Amino acid sequence: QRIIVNPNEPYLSVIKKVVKLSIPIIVVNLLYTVENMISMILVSSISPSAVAATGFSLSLLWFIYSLMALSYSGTNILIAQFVGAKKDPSPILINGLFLSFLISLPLFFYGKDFVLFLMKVLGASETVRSLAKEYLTPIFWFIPIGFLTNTFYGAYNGAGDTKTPMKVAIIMNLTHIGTAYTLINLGVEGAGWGIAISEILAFFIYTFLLIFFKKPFPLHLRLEPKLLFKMVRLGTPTALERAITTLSFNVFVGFLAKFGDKVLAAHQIGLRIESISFMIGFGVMIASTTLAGQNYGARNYRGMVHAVNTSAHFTALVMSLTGLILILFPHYLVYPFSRDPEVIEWASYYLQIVGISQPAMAYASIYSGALKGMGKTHIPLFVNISSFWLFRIIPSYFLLKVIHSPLVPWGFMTFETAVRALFYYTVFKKVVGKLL
Amino acid sequence: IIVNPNEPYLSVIKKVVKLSIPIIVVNLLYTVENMISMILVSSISPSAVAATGFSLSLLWFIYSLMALSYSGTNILIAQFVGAKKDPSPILINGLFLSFLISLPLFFYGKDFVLFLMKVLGASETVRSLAKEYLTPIFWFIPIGFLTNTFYGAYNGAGDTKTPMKVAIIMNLTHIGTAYTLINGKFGLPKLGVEGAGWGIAISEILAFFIYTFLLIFFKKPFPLHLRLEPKLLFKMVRLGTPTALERAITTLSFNVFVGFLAKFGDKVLAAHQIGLRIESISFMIGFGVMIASTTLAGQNYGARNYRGMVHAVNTSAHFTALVMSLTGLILILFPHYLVYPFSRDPEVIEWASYYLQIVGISQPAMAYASIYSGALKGMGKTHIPLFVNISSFWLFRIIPSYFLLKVIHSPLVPWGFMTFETAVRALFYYTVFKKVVGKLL
Repeated sequence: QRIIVNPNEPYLSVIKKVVKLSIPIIVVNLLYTVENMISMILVSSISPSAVAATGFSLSLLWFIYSLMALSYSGTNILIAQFVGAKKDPSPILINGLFLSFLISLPLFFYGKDFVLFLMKVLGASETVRSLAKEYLTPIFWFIPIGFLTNTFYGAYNGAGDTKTPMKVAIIMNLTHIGTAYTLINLGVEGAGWGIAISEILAFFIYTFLLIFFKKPFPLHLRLEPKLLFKMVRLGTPTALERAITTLSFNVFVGFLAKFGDKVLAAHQIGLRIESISFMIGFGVMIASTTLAGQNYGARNYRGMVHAVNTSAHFTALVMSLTGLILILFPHYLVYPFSRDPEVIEWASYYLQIVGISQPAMAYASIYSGALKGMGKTHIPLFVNISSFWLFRIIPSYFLLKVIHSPLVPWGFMTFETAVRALFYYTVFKKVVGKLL
Repeated sequence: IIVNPNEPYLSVIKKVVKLSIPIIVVNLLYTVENMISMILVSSISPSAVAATGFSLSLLWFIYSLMALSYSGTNILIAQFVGAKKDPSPILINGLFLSFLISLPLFFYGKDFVLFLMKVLGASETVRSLAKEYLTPIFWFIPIGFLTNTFYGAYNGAGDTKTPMKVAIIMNLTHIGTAYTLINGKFGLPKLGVEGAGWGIAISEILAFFIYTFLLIFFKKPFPLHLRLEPKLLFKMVRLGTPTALERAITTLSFNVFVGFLAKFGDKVLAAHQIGLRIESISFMIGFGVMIASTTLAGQNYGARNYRGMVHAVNTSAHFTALVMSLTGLILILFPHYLVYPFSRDPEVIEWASYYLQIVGISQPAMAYASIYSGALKGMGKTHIPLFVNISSFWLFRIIPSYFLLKVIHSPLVPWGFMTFETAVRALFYYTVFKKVVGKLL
């Protein structure tokens, strides 16, 4: 019944309430890694052309799944503020559910023919097109169901119940792995039905315990169609932030593409080791959005700032240990990917450089999440994109023309995540000041 | 620039044409400048016309980022002028913000010829011709964003005459520079399609200098003032973010609507472009009254004079709708006369006539959309035109046309669902605006 943080809550009591929100969210994202990694093992069982049709379609789903951030943010942030304000959050759910159902319609029928038409700028023949169509025919069949499940995740996370979406995720992963492995060995369509069936089951779940059980709230009868204007206004900066950043990664990765085909491999190898250390900060970002959102809606700003200050220092300590393990044991972490010793050379240089900025990378997530919970979704859009260019790409684009070294993009990457962190603890200090 | 709530009808619409007509002249000159630019490029080869016309349609998509700096500058200056506050921090921040967003386009923005151009069916020479045409254009994109922000600063302050004077200078410079370089007038070498690009680039560097010269030596729309306040960057970005997404998604949304008419041969697609240009000349009117409404509603909203703000937009709505009643009637009564400059196949005249006879009925409602989309922009609700002009588009234009065309094949189905959608969209606005006005009082 709403997790408020009192302004003098002991440090120990605050953190033990952050991990109760973060750990279930982290498990959902850790299972997402296993769900996709096992999916790669199931598609690489027949022809290698099915591996190419999947990896290029999954990355094409990354740019496409940015529309989910529109309905997620509007649902997750407004529910958190309402629950904190001791208010009925019933209209926000089925307005976001209705909102997610609408934005998914342009991807219905029309979105299906957008990837096949796009598969003519890489050399994709009629065979790669036909195979990639089998995999995406059931996926694009049931997109509104995937958009409705994503709104239930935001509704659960906003209300403070992140355990139950983890339970459904544990069922969703086994269902996807179970359905795919069974139907794959009958065409690559089986892996596509695993996504479709794991989404209908999660939705059939997310529909059953609404009508029959708890859910974030006991539903009711919505009477407020004017709230989706604020859900669209809230979700718009978050949807653009995730989309523009993914476009900015390809530009930054392009800086390392000029260094042969070994630095690109070493960058991806460190990226996987970075991703394991990234599931934490993203989970603590969503947990901070819930905590800051409910305390903001409760008008308990004294404790809202105390909760985010406590979780900022603690996660910085956790990432400090994470940064220490990365710097101390670089070669140990690359052994599963240790093919060429020269690749290990750049991989060890990468992890040691980015390991310095792991604590700073925690302040960005804890403050972005806090600011998103306060309804300031435009701030992470402005902060994460401005700094990404005039502090990463722009300094690297000029210094690479003189000082040719692949650790120039990696050095400016660590330097910028530390400047972005010092940017957040300033806006937040400013927003809190006017808040008091 | 302040309308009293009991002000006579004439006294408010006089101030409307004072703002709208200079913007209309700006918009009409750009439409006439585009026609003249095609003729200079058509003097080379039809391959150069394809490389130019394809790059321009991409520039329509690319130049959506200008809405980020324009909305932040145009809207906040209008409110600051109404609120009797110094608008200098908004101009210096808009110029700085427009210069920042233009940087990613300055580097990798040019490299879309070997991507978006080459993929969508560009010949072996159309790609190479579009390269040297966009090389000078993308050399001074930051200057293009700086000029555009000055247009928002002028329109926000209520001085739309001076940007018209610069636009008249900008068009003759562009046409003069292109005509001189396309064929080497003064014994100069013929630069080809590159000259068409230098006309755009040189016209921007001159329009920027004229604006800059007026800023320093004539204490301009407002004297630029020392103390900066980089803080409103967030407010300007938050205000410009929905508008930039609106124009960008609309272009991708508009291409979905043309696909419906692509399944009816090349004569319906030709009559659609014919009916578009004829109606687009009537589009530049509503765009000027929209920008004028953003200024008028924006300034009166900043002065806290709400009852007068509602009286000005209602009067502007009921006047533009009368103009679009005359404009719409000319489309109904004289179709073949407007299509005659483009009338080639007698069946193309037949399809273009049914288009103008359908969209001409939705011209008054089209005026209510612009006058209300602009009124809400000036109030700061830039998210409302985003949700209205997109949700109404799919729910009442694309999807109804998608279903009815699967059972009845006729070009009058998406055209009829057009007019029907741009009338249940104007009614979408007047409701929101009436609800937002009530809570504002």
